Amino acid sequence: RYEIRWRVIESISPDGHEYIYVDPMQLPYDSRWEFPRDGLVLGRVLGSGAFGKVVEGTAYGLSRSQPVMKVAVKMLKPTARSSEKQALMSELKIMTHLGPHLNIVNLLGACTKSGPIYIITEYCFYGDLVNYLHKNRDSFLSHSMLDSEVKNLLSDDNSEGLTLLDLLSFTYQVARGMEFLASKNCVHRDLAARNVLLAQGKIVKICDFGLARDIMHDSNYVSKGSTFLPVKWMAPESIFDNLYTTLSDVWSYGILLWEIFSLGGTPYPGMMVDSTFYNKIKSGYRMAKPDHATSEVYEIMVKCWNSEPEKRPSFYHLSEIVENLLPGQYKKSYEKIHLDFLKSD
Repeated sequence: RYEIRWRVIESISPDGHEYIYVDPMQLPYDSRWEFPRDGLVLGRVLGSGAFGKVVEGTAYGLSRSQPVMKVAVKMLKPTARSSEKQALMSELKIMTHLGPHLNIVNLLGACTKSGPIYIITEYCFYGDLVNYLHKNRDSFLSHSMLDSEVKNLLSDDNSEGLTLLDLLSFTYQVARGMEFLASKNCVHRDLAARNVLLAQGKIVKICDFGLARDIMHDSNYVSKGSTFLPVKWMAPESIFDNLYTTLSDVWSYGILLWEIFSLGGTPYPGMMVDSTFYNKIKSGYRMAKPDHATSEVYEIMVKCWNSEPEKRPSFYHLSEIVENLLPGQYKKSYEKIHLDFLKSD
């Protein structure tokens, strides 16, 4: 029972109370992704889950830009239920269908022929945002101008105490990653700081890292109908009407920003998901401003949490809003890094 959460919308009825998602099994596997298994050496486990694991690795000759390249490798357990094996190929097909973006964990290649299915993806040095914000909590100082040279350092591996600028950078980058997925009509459905990784250069990449987690040991998921749901991140219409769209992704984005600007805090602190939680959300309960959010940032969270989905801002517009909260130089740096990424290989 392992499947990627992400869905791509193929059509909507004219009303439209009916979404049709692509069946990923119906998509093609471009065999040009295939990479020789002997070009790949596996190393330390990054995370292990109920159905498989993600492992650190080195790929030789996979990339022209980096002939010796650190990667992350997604794989199933040997027990390998067959439907699961298809699920993994489906994830592969979806990633090929979406194409690449700076701010997602990108597909780099696959081993699908003789042996267990491997998906080869970008490796993210700093791991997920939750743990990263935790580890750097004590070092956080608040203090936003290009002249300082603080702005130049942000999108680099240089070492300094965590700052509001960093938090805004993470915010901007998740918005650009989600603007990309939204432009492909891809609905994430599990957007949360745990599904945001941080890579070399402090580049945030959105992913689904569920394969590396045991859902049954994860308190952030609540059982429903034989499934477990990230309830504290879910829009009301997903909770009550089972409706998942880009607009419910925007709701999750607001929850994610709360995670960010509370330095890795758990949403709805001290509030367990139970009958009185659902009633409160339904009745319009929203979180108060986290300690390190500016007023402009909390205003963004509040907008994402509109009870009326169509009144929530688009990820394109969120990107613009956050861009104006950042120094002009930062957008300049991002553009250069965007271009370098696209030129890679």
